[PDB]
Amino acid sequence: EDVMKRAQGLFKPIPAKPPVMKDNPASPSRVELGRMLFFDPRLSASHLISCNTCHNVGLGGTDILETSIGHGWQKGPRNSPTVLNAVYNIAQFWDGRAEDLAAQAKGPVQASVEMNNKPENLVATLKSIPGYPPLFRKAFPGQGDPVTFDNVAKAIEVFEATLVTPDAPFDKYLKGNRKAISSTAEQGLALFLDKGCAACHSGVNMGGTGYFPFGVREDPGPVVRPVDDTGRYKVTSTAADKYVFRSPSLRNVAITMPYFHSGKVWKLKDAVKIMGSAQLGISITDADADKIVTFLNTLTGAQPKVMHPVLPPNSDDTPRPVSN
Amino acid sequence: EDVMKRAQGLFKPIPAKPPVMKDNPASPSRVELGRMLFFDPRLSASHLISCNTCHNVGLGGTDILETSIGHGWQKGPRNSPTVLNAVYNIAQFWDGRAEDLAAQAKGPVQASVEMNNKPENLVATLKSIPGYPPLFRKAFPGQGDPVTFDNVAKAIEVFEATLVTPDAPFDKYLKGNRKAISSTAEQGLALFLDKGCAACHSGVNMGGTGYFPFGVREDPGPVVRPVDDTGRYKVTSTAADKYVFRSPSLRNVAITMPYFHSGKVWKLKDAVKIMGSAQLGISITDADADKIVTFLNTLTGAQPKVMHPVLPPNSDDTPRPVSN
Ligand code: HEC
Ligand code: HEC
Ligand code: HEC
Ligand code: HEC
Ligand SMILES: [Ca+2]
Ligand SMILES: [Ca+2]
Repeated sequence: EDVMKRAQGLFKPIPAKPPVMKDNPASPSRVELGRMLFFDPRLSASHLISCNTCHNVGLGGTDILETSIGHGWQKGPRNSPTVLNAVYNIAQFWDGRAEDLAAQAKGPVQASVEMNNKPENLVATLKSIPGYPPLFRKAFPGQGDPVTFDNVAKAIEVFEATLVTPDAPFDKYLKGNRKAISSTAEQGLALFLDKGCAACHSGVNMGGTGYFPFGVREDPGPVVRPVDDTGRYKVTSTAADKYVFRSPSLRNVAITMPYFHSGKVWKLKDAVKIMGSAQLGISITDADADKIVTFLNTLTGAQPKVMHPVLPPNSDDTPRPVSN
Repeated sequence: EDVMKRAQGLFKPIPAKPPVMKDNPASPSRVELGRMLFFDPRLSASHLISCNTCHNVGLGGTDILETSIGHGWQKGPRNSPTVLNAVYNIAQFWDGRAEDLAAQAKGPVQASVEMNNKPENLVATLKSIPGYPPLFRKAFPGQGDPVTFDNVAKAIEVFEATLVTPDAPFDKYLKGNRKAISSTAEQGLALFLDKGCAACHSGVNMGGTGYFPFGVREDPGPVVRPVDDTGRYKVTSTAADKYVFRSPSLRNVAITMPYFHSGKVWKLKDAVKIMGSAQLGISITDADADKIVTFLNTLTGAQPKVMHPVLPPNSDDTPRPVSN
């Protein structure tokens, strides 16, 4: 009431309807093409890794590993964040280095430790699969050559735009139903507010809104915060950016373990205590941390129900997989 | 007419309704659990490989690689055959070493170059995921401890039993519609019959019915037939079994390239010519091989439309992934 209203002041429920991307209108055809591409492992050089591998729609849009493993079984430096609701973040990646989903999508396609593919190889492959060119024409009509690395990224973005998780019990709560979360969950909300967590995890996505040092008050240590990953410093070369990362969206945080960009903290409860100490210079008690987790559990929304695409088959001209 | 009737004499259309497994009744709950397990990468030690990785429902129930790659990016000796209709084969694997789908399923789970998992680790993991035990109870009621390696295999088998591809244009043809395949496809059928191919690829599954040398008339060479893979000889130790493999089902063969147990022949047309020479001591002409491919294309059925499961999340007690 006091606390319901305070909450309504800082957060917003996820909308039912996908957001509108600029310079990228959705249409059943464009959305459908992006779904196909999201699950097509032929976007990787090896023909074995899809977006779904590291952002599994079945497992909260993530891979439940410390750090993602891709081409050659190589591990990356970072935990894979969820694609769910990612559309409502202000920029993409832990260091915000991509401005939106379309710019983001080009990254994993070319990264040597993810899909390890090159644009020319991907385009050659897509044009050699006879069912794809017609789908790119329905998706991108009035273009003489619709099969381009840019249109892949565009198709994927409007598909991701549909990957939202409305109707979490907390969104029902924000919409005026007090009974939608438990007493305990409400007390966890009150702790979350009073302790200062919403400074950095607020708005429609409970996070995703800005960049902050990981360690405002204490260094979280060389395991939780690998000294080599200076976050936004590698993007801007600005000293003030060292160890600065985007605050994540806490939506669906209960099912996207492990936690932090390093993926080294498996227990959400430990994540809560580390936030208290590292960001706010406090020791949150065990009881208190438990109440905040209970609150954080009500941020899990309805998971998208995604039909696995039936992908168009190779032709004989399809490029060969590349595994080395 | 002459040829439609000859065909009706040797082949049967895939039934609409999944077959009944013995000692394994289907039920919405058991089927549903097996679907979840099929797409759950936590059946592998690394938490990254599911059945769907190497038998992708989007790509004809296969992985479109020469030979499958699994744990540690290790390649196996064999091409991954389709799970689609596999239920109608007389035994499972290229060498028939598993008698049915339930016995088959235990193989990839433990194989070091596939999922590389052990039964005790898999069971511990499944029991530690709070949403799984209730699902095993709905699937296997009246069992004090339903979460067992055997029940995983059972659930998966009744799910695979639903993964059938009815209504291929050839099945419409066999059902009395002459117009259901093209003139050319009918001439390819007539070549397939006259040349002797149905000796080994007949019945409801166009194959899957028995064991034959790969090289009845000529050695196909050390690339198409790696000299180290003696097929059924490694299962029976019987000399007469050397280089004997099960005939595959040719259903959906146009979308499950590459071909043979070695996965070394990418073009179905080359596969046809190699069958002619290796199995029947003939040189099938280019024109003739083209007509047979056209026929083989009408063996592609309606692909299952499979919802990607929303999998139950880990708890904090869930075993850690193992990547090494
Ligand atoms: C196929 C083209 C895709 C798509 C559409 C996305 N991914 Fe990934 N992803 C991976 C890792 C480790 C990260 C974090 C990297 C970092 O911050 O430096 C990402 C990040 C993303 C995002 C950003 C989401 C956010 O909230 O910041 C998005 C939208 C995204 N991915 C979508 C790991 C991998 C892989 C592992 C090997 C693979 C494959 C992909 N991603 C592929 C794709
Ligand atoms: C108040 C006590 C809280 C609570 C309960 C949480 N936070 Fe934060 N948070 C911030 C940043 C930049 C990050 C990313 C840091 C990194 O990994 O490099 C986080 C991360 C989290 C998580 C993990 C979520 C995940 O997907 O991994 C959680 C559960 C979390 N936070 C909860 C930024 C800030 C702040 C800005 C200065 C403040 C204040 C807080 N967080 C406080 C809290
Ligand atoms: C997850 C538990 C599964 C399930 C249900 C199946 N698979 Fe595989 N599979 C792979 C390879 C290379 C083969 C051929 C191996 C050989 O013959 O020696 C298989 C075989 C099968 C079959 C047999 C089908 C037939 O017609 O003979 C079936 C039913 C089957 N699989 C189902 C490759 C892999 C993997 C690659 C790394 C993974 C993972 C799996 N399989 C996992 C599973
Ligand atoms: C008559 C000319 C044909 C045609 C068109 C095909 N076949 Fe056969 N076939 C047999 C066996 C044991 C195998 C497996 C061999 C191995 O890989 O070790 C095959 C394989 C095929 C394929 C490839 C299908 C695939 O999924 O990889 C194709 C397209 C094919 N055949 C077509 C057994 C026999 C026979 C038994 C002695 C005879 C006769 C034929 N095949 C003849 C033909
Ligand atoms: Ca995570
Ligand atoms: Ca094959």
